[PDB]
Amino acid sequence: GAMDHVEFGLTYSQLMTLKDAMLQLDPNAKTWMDIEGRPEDPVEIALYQPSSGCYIHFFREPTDLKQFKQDAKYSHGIDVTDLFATQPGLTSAVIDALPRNMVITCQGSDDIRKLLESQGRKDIKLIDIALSKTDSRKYENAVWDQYKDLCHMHTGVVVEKEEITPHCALMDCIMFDAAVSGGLNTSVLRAVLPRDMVFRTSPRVVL
RNA sequence: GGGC
RNA sequence: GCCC
Ligand SMILES: [Mn+2]
Ligand SMILES: [Zn+2]
Repeated sequence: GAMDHVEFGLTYSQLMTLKDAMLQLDPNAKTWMDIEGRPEDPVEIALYQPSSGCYIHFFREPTDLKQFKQDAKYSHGIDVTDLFATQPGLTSAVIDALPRNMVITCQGSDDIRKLLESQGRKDIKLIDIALSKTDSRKYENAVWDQYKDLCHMHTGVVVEKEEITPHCALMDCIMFDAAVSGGLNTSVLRAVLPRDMVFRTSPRVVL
């Protein structure tokens, strides 16, 4: 609305906690970013630094629910009911807190660039690895094998017709890095954001 | 050819 | 199916 004037989706307390958590990100380490959903209506966001194993991973409820269902069928297969408990404002807050002039690597930078441009972050530099589907997803199976427990959102059947493994923003980052590095390391990853920041947590009585 |  |  024209009479609605809200600066942040998050409280100062939570913005301060986000600021501190994001000190785990190295401003100069290789950093992957991927999203599921349209750049103007993202539903899953991931950033990944292989050098430390740190990742940022969170979700967002879509506005265009009709487009979402169509995108789910052909790409991400995310159940929309699973996106209810998400934190609003988190996409903007994370992006706003990214280091100035950060270099982010991605596969098909067009959508990532639009999202970042829409958040006023034209200072961020983007490296596009511009691989084929085949080359970019060489380690798809090995990544899912090792890290499936890190995302449970992709339960829908995704079609290409032929059925395919759903696209996860987090698994994508990890497998794209594996492709470029020419191998997948066995290593335990670390979530940068606290769980209660990403999802609504826990009532002992209804009403 | 990419992306969802 | 929609986007570049
Ligand atoms: Mn992508
Ligand atoms: Zn996922």
